[PDB]
Amino acid sequence: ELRTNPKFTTDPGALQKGADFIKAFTLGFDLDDSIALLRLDDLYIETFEVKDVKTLTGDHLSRAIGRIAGKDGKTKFAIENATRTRIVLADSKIHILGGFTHIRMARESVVSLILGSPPGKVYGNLRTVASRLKERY
RNA sequence: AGAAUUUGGACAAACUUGGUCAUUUAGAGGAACUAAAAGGGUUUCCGUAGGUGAACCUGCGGAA
Repeated sequence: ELRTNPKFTTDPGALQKGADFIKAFTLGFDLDDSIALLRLDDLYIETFEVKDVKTLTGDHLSRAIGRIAGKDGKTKFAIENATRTRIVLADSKIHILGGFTHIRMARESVVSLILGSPPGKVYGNLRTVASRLKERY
């Protein structure tokens, strides 16, 4: 429970930022990863399910979670580093933390992994988006 | 019962020898044909068995 103290609280948004902090820890993000929300003002969490992308069931759903994660989490590790985001893959529930354009690119990468795009095309696209994001022009 | 041994009649192994058939092979010539080679189950927890400072790790079964 969080409550605004009018005699002490001064920022009108503090309640929402504190609540958005608390949810990030709830969703599964590490604490130091959750502190970025309080510290920064342009970090957004993107949340969605595998079923939203495609109605997969049984082993088809399990393979989809595998394709997103990859062996030893390599594919998930690559997506977070290329897009400069933080991803929590809780079964079929995905939570992506980062900047707007950043999580927009991570979302496309995850969806392509769900829908079955070839691994090479995803990895190659991860190379390009990694560089293109950091460039001034 | 077998005889040693003898006369004569057939069966007949094996050997020498002149032929005639079939099969291999030796050199030496004659002549014909062909060939020839540089460059896809991660994260946080729960239960259990084992190890284990039951800290922690591994196997299995569950939840987000």
